[PDB]
Amino acid sequence: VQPTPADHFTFGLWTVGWTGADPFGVATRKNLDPVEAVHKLAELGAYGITFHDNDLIPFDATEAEREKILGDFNQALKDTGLKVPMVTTNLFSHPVFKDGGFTSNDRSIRRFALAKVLHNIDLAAEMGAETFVMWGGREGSEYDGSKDLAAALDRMREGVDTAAGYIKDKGYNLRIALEPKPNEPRGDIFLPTVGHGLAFIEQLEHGDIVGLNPETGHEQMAGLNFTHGIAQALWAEKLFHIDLNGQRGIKYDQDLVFGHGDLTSAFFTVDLLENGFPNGGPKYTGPRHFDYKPSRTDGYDGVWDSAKANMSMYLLLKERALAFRADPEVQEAMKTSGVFELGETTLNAGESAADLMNDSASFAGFDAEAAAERNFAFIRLNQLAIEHLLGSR
Amino acid sequence: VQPTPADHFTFGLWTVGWTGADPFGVATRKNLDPVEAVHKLAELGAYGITFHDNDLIPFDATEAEREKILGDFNQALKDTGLKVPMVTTNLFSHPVFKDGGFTSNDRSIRRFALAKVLHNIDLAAEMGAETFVMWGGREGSEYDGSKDLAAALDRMREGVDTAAGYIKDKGYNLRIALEPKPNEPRGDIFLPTVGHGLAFIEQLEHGDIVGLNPETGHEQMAGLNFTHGIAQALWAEKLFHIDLNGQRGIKYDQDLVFGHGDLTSAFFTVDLLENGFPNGGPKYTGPRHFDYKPSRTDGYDGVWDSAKANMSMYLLLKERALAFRADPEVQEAMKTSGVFELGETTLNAGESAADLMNDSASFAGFDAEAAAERNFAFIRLNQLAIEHLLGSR
Amino acid sequence: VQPTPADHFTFGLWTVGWTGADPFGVATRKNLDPVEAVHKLAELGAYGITFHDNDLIPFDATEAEREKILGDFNQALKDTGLKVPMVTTNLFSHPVFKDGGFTSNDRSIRRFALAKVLHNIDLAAEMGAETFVMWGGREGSEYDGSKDLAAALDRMREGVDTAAGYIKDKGYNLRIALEPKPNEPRGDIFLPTVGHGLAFIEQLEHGDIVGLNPETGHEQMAGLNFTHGIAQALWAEKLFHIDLNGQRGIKYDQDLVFGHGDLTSAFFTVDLLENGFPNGGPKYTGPRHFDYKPSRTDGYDGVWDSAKANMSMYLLLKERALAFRADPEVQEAMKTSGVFELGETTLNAGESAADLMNDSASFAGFDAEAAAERNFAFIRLNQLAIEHLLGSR
Amino acid sequence: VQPTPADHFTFGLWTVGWTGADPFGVATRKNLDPVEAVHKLAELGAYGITFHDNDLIPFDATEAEREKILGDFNQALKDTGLKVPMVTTNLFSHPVFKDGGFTSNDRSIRRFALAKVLHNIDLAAEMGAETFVMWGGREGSEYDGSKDLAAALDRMREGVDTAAGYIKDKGYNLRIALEPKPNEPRGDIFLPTVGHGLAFIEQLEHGDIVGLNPETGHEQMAGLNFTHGIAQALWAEKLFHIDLNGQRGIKYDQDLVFGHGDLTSAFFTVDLLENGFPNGGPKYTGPRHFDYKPSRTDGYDGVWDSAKANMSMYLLLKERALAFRADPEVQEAMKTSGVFELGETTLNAGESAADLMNDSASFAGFDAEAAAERNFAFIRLNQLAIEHLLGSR
Ligand SMILES: O=C(O)[C@H](O)[C@@H](O)[C@H](O)[C@H](O)CO
Ligand SMILES: O=C(O)[C@H](O)[C@@H](O)[C@H](O)[C@H](O)CO
Ligand SMILES: O=C(O)[C@H](O)[C@@H](O)[C@H](O)[C@H](O)CO
Ligand SMILES: O=C(O)[C@H](O)[C@@H](O)[C@H](O)[C@H](O)CO
Ligand SMILES: [Mn+2]
Ligand SMILES: [Mn+2]
Ligand SMILES: [Mn+2]
Ligand SMILES: [Mn+2]
Ligand SMILES: [Mn+2]
Ligand SMILES: [Mn+2]
Ligand SMILES: [Mn+2]
Ligand SMILES: [Mn+2]
Repeated sequence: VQPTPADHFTFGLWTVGWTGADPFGVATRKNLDPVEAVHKLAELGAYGITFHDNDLIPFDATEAEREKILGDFNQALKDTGLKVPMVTTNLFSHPVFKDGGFTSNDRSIRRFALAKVLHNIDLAAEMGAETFVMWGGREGSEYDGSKDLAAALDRMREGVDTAAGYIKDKGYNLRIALEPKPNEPRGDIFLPTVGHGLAFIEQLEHGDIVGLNPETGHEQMAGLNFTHGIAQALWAEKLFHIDLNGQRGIKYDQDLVFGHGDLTSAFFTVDLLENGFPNGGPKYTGPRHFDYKPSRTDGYDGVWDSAKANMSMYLLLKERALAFRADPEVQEAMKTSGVFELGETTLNAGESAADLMNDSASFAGFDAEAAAERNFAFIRLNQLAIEHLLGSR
Repeated sequence: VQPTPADHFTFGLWTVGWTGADPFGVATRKNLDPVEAVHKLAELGAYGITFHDNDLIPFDATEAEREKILGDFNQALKDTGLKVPMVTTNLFSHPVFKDGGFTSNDRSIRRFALAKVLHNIDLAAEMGAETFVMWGGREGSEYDGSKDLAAALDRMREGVDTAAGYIKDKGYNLRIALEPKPNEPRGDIFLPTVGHGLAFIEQLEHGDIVGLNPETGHEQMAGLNFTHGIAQALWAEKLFHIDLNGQRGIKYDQDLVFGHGDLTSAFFTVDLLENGFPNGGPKYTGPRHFDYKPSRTDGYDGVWDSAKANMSMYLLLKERALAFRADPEVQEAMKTSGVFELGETTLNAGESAADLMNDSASFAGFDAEAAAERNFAFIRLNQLAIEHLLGSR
Repeated sequence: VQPTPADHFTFGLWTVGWTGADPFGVATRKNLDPVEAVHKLAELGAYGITFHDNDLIPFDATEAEREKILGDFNQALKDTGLKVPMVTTNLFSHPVFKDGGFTSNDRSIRRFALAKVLHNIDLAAEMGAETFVMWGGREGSEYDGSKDLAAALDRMREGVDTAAGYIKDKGYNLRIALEPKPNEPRGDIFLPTVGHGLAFIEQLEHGDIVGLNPETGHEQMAGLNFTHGIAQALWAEKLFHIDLNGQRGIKYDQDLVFGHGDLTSAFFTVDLLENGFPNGGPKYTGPRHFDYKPSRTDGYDGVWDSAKANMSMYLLLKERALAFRADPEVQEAMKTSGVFELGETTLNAGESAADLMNDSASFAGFDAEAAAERNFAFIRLNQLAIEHLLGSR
Repeated sequence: VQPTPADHFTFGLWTVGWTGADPFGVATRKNLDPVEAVHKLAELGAYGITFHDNDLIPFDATEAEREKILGDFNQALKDTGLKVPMVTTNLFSHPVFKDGGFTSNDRSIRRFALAKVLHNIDLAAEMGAETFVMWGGREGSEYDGSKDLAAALDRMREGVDTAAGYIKDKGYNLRIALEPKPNEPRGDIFLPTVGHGLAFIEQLEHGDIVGLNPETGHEQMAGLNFTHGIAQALWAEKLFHIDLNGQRGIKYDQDLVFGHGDLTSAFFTVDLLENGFPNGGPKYTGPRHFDYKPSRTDGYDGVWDSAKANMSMYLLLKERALAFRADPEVQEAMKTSGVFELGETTLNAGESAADLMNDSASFAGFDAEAAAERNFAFIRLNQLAIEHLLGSR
């Protein structure tokens, strides 16, 4: 292992700072000081730290307290060299956000959420963040008639497009990244998966600077294939940031360390981030952000153990995935299975729809029964990936 | 109840024609003749019938057999007055489609699937169908390294855009509707949910004539809110057709009658189709297609019972949903909950992002603690919908 | 439908007292005085109230304080007539319980947990409770090597049999009801479904006074049929108590009002509680207790509304379920479908295994193809159930 | 890793013989001769073979035919040395079984089903099988009013105890293993998880020779922890047989190769089969049987590859799991985390309930806040497990 700043491992302040309060209990750990957080993270090899406004500045802080807090925060960063690649806003914890921020049924709450976002964009720019994340955790319902579903999407669009136009207007060097989640805390959250968030961006006025922030556990809560979903985000040129962690099944958001959930899927997620596609195409080159929470049963030694473990897991997987694609038995297994063949266009250069209809050999004279005998050998190809993952090859 | 042709209830030939073979067993019923199917459906009050190419014409039929089959098929339609509003292609049952049609790793299978589609578009136009459905049931994988994920999306786009351009080229009065499904028969299917299919259409060249065909059970297999998902399809002006049925949970595709799954959700799905949105907006005005399968434990009297039951359920729900929105106690409950308030824009006419930042009353001077006391009364609003559904109000 | 004490509607103090704090936010409501809870519940028609030791008496309460609180609560009960049918222990909120109470890895903690339970049994006995519920919420793990799994079950048995032995020794009229939950707060909880609960009971020294307390949402969190699960509990004569609420899918514990989740499943649970089994069998006669949470979006008028909605939902489903079984049309459908034939023993009186194998009629000359023609008509029977539920009959 | 008969790897004839037909398509492979299956499995290192009556002898086979087939199969076994450790009955493919075998609503069908089982017990006894498996796949319903649920369990008990009584009367060395499945082919299956299976067993007249046959994918279809479920079965001494395969989430039964689904859960099941419980306890000693299906995409080279992959996966996980527990670092972590402390009884020898309540140290003066400071370090122990699994240690 041994991580270093060129690995681009970023951690949020609320991950290691998570004190243990869940739905059935109180915090099991003492609050973590943010200057301490910076120092410890930089000592482990992180490249940067991210935060929610209220993670650093209390909802209630006076103007004087904000500047005291920020001064110490900026010095620590200076002292350590940590960057601040992403900033986000808390629009879910205070009781006023109980029906949402942007899609709140109450118009005056909608304005208060939008103004909270606009000011946070100014702090984002001041920190040097390149990405502004939006997780609409209270946007949704428990009951289907609680909302006008079309109106709720117009209210999401107005917030996002107002914030985008403000970036554009001030010339900040920022992009917005929406973060999908199917449920929790709302029974149903608007833009529940990667797909829904991607579709939504194409209806915006300022869509050009809006992309996604997929999170491993979140798509797994709908039982979806995380690698498939980020592949589609990537393919669309919309993969602006990523949140890595672990989930074991369809249940509450667990936020385990990356690799302590669905292991095989974590492997293939690292193969796509690191290696990209077999035939060539787009590559994700942003930071590798860890959005997890250290288990409440463990003390502060577990908090720092857990932060090291995110980084170890990703470097271990990376290693096995570089060996796997490099392996000449794998390259030949891939060629047998048609992996490279999928990269050839279906139509010949210049062929038209009529052309192919009239080509006797692709339809009228085609031997469907003989084409069906092909052994794709997908099981053998899967067996080679796992043996590479078990460090057996 | 009593359905009639202006209700626009359509049924596929494979629904009532489904003989009972599942994964653990053989058919429990005798094949159903398609001319018989037409006659029985028209006697029950259906408006039209849909089919998959191989539902009517065997994979193997000679040219002479196709014309014999079609002649009897067109006469029956003539004799009864049934329309053929949608046509689809089978790209999943024959062994050649074991890795897909359009995204098959084998290039020669990809061409054979595209040519099967092109010819089926010609038959679609000849029948008077307005919608051409695409369900990519074998497009996917069991193993994550079986495919180049970016290449698979380029191969889906080439098929869909070739077929779209062919419609455009021939001037057919047809639209393509993609049908999402998360898994089954593939471990992971490409375009698994409504969101993924919507996003995918915005990357097409001929996107303008491509929309969706959501199916109740399919989004429920990812645990998603069906009403939320069709609302987003509707909002985007992409809801071209719909498949109605029932699913009880995350498991194999059940295809129960509409209303024999998640009942409350079926109610709200009928409220959106029939009533549209509380504040006004788009409306779905196409056919109400039933994609279900009569339970294998029941005989042919159950097949026709089951077909009547789809229609009864939808008319019963429609009735309760018209009474519910008409109810002045509901209208007032809605007004209390902020349902109409969500329709007001957040920003005042002419207000800019800077304006709102500088409005002291929406941020600096806002009383967050007092705005948080609002009783949204969503529980009471839900209680009134259910009492309307139980026929208690 | 107006509930009367006769109905046996019970509520926990923690249900209407839930303040609204979840994993992503703070409480939206002020604390509820217990005296008020009791008077309010008495005015809505409740039969009784239930609590957890610490819902009433704080963890750190001095003796003078405990005494005061108890005097206020017993006063309230005397004034209103409410019964206290069940009492339970909080073995999950204090940080000491982060790895469980009975199955904590630390033995000193296991001893405290058990001491905490014994004292609470004393109190339960003084309040006149007939049921003692155990919900082991922190018993389990996030990771598979965290526990010696055979030892976790011995530890569980030790605590549960010590509690049972103490009851018996003291002569208290109390029975223990175990409550399953598959996950949350722990990634995996021991004794996760009704089945595991019932199995464990059979390995107990004192299993005769140990039974189950199934909760609607908890079985639905694993996707199981709640009506099937309570029928196995009844069939084993082990249905001691029941917790009713609603759950809309596989996700975090929603604790919605009973009937506000899966509606048809609620219909059929009410039928089973009220009508018993179609061929006869045991019947459940305890409290109809609701363990739900008033959505956090709602203010105090919402709290009493939701409390009320639980009892109306139940009464409304009861009216329909009684009508359903009293309908002649329904009885005829049940007979046709073989619902009373299931009650006839397969063998003849004094017919042995050998006698049957040798009966030629049942095996060797049985006409399987003819027997397979039966039209069970399950679809039509389900249609009739739903038409009774929608009150269209 | 090369399997030897010593390993006890068993395979069903139906596993490598699966032809590829699913609900959406026809078979992609030709039928497998049983003689060949036996010789092929013998050359890969299998210990034994298993079958369903009709996998071998067709439903309609004449006596001369049955005799031939049996002569060919016994020849093969004599030639290769394969054992036949388990035999089962097909009570699900023929249309007669559309509502179940033992719990069919039709009594004539219940009698046939039971006759079919008795005859198969005879055969199982002649083949030298030690285990008789029952998988009640059609036992259940799609709709909640289809069954009298108490009567369904009496019917189940009647069949299972008749089969058990017959074994005992005939003096056969056979034990019955019940196999749970939550859904598919039926919407809801009776005895859906290990827990329900174990519970039912305790109501049986002859439960002493009746145990369980859990299948990896089946418990994962309800989202349960397979390793936790088999540990309860072991703890009750009721783990008679096991079926290994892989499942990637809550969906249709995938029947993937063991290790090709949830990898860490497979690691920890292998640890439990091989290392037993950390503090000691019962150990499983039967066959390691694989009930999977070679993906239908793959031709016959894929079939033998997949058969082989099952035994390599298992051997590879075994090597890692043995190394994991033998590591000193791991043993130290286990001790710290309190894995051996769980094995110490909570009470002291001859310490009663009263003695404990009165012990001041355990209750009244227990320092809960100090006890809560323990760092269980479960994260670090899980990290060590995964590093042994990836072979980076
Ligand atoms: O605990 C929290 O603060 C949230 O879970 C976040 O981690 C969100 O998932 C989102 O990434 C940023 O708001
Ligand atoms: O059984 C089938 O023929 C399929 O399940 C269809 O019903 C698809 O869902 C799709 O709508 C049309 O191909
Ligand atoms: O909210 C709570 O305090 C708990 O969730 C309980 O309600 C459990 O569900 C159990 O029924 C009683 O401990
Ligand atoms: O494919 C099959 O024939 C069945 O699914 C079986 O394999 C069951 O899973 C059970 O283990 C044996 O009846
Ligand atoms: Mn998360
Ligand atoms: Mn996140
Ligand atoms: Mn379907
Ligand atoms: Mn469909
Ligand atoms: Mn609950
Ligand atoms: Mn409960
Ligand atoms: Mn299986
Ligand atoms: Mn099996």
